[PDB]
Amino acid sequence: MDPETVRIALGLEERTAAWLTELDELGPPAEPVRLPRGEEARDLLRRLEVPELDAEEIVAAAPDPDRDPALWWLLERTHHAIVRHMGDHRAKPRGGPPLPYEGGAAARYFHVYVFLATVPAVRRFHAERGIPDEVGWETLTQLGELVAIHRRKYGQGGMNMQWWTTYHLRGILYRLGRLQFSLATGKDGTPHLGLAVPEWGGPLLPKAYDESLHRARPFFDRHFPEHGARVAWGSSWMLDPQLEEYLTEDSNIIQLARFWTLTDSAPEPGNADGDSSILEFVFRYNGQPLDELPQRSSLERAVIAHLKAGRHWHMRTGFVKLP
Ligand SMILES: CCCCCCCCCC(=O)SCCNC(=O)CCNC(=O)[C@H](O)C(C)(C)COP(=O)(O)OP(=O)(O)OC[C@H]1O[C@@H](n2cnc3c(N)ncnc32)[C@H](O)[C@@H]1OP(=O)(O)O
Repeated sequence: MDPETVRIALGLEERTAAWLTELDELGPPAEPVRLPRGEEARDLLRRLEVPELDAEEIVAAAPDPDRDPALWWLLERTHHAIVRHMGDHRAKPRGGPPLPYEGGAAARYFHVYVFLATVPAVRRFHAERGIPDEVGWETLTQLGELVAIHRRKYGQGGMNMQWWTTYHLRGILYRLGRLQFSLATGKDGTPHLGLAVPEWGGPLLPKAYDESLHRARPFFDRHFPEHGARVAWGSSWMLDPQLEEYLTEDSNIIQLARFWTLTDSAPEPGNADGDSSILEFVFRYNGQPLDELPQRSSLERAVIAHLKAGRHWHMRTGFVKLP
């Protein structure tokens, strides 16, 4: 197939042409793409904590190279475009575009098939790096979380956070308890660990947070000794000191943010670039009228009150030294 024919068949916008040309030149992977099917697929989906409803739909809709040639062409090359950067955190996280939902369940779940086809490659990388199986699996379970999030956010099955799953699938991100850590480098090339907080797993309890922080250096120094990070960095809505106006002392965010050293400038009050982040993480916002959003928690109340007041939320950046 030719990349223009693929683009047109799948309903992809003209701006995706450059990506598809790149994928055309890259070509099919040396290891042919294999999707698990039937109970094999159900077993893997369940290991990845994908909800039963979604898993059943994913297995039912799995595409076929003969009936779905354009989608299959893209599946092979998208998988290839990820595994070519296995272990490489310097590569940008390019998972490819979302497919228009006019292509049905195969299109909606496209990046889930990408993830399933890539599990064997990343598990091999985990083994080569000596990563314990339980860490490898715990890391990959965010697929189920992100599937679940799609359904909450939009109302039908899907997974449109494929940019983020490139980290898991390249073996550059690991969940070590409540927190995730990714191999990362600053602009001057200095190694650090990027810290992230997956939604599933309950509140960010101080004891769970501290336990994750204690695991970070031992884990990376054992399996990625060439990296040598001494610091964790984070950029997040939850590092915004404005939260202190609204959250109480019993808030986990308030207690733990006090350990962080913020390194960006106090943002301009009128800068609205951080509103979308907090609305995504608190509400999985999809453009609904602000006063239709729930108001059951202190944070839900805070986000809306602050925005109603004409004020803005800002992503802030900081670090903590690794124990
Ligand atoms: C702060 C130290 C760490 C700094 C790390 C910065 C780098 C992080 C880079 C990233 O990963 S940005 C994305 C971060 N991840 C998310 O936002 C995932 C979705 N969010 C969550 O699941 C929770 O917000 C989280 C587990 C992170 C924290 O929940 P907690 O319950 O521990 O937070 P906290 O104790 O401060 O909550 C105060 C109140 O807000 C409520 N709340 C917290 N998160 C909420 C939420 N996401 N949606 C609705 N309510 C929420 C919480 O229930 C409680 O309600 P009440 O006061 O009414 O009892």
